[PDB]
Amino acid sequence: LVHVASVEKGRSYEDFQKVYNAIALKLREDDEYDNYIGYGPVLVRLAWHISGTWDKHDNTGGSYGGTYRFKKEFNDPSNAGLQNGFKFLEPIHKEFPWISSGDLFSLGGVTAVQEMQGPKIPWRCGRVDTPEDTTPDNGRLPDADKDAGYVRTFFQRLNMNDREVVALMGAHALGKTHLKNSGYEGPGGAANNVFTNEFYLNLLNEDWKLEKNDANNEQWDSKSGYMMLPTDYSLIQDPKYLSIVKEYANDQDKFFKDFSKAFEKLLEDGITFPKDAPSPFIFKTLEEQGL
Ligand code: HEM
Repeated sequence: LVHVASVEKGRSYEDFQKVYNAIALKLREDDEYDNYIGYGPVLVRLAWHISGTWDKHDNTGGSYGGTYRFKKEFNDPSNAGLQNGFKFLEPIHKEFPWISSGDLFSLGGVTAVQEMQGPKIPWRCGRVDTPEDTTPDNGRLPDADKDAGYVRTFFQRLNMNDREVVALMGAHALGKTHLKNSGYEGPGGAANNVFTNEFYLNLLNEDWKLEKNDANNEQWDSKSGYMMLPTDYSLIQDPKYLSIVKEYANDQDKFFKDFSKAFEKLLEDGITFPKDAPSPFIFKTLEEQGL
């Protein structure tokens, strides 16, 4: 498979900035979702899940085809809870019916990060909706009950190295696990709808205790009311992952620079950009626009 990016016919930067502004105005407005966390964290989990299906060996999966719209992907056990993010984006797709699905699902993750005060993520348009039979089978997304070796090996399929896995994992400062979606319960920090390096500071400064939860799964819990998944706690058990955690715990700007680069790479894997294609767009936030 090759997947060539094709710009939506006749669309330029200003059209995409209007789709970004529509997502971001609706984030401001529907602030009550999930105990006033708001939809920003489930929107960056939807952009990572429609991208995380990619396989570097045969070029299948990834964000290009927008195949989450199909039942098989939508109903994947690992995607439980993402229907909430889908339902959010749906009025915005009726309002801009020209944007492809993979372009809308991935821009939602870009808008969410930047509106939650995170780094600017460059975004490229050009994903094309592909047919129902291009939809990846369930099972390509990661398990949480595992160790640092599993993590390294899993992310190699999407060819992410150590620095990219640890930067990418910092998004677990956001939102929370929900027992009915994943068998895990609780948040990773206090500021869970603002993008900061808090996940690394909690992982290095809290007194974590291993406990089973009401679903019979293990997680690392702290006195403060936070939790860490096994795969999260892995990052301090591995010597290589541990120096990087320390680095970001001490430098939020390095974390932001590295998260920006890795998350754009995750969103573009499996896609070929012709050099006639437009350069990546840097979208202004509502605040930068006075809106
Ligand atoms: C080995 C890797 C990963 C595993 C096992 C994993 C697993 C999970 C699990 C079990 C949840 C809770 C789902 C729920 O109950 O609603 C979760 C939530 C979340 N994940 Fe991950 N994750 C991984 C990687 C990532 C990456 C790379 C990103 C983003 C770049 C990410 C972003 C999020 C976000 C933002 C949430 C919170 C969503 C919400 O509040 O509803 N995760 N993850």
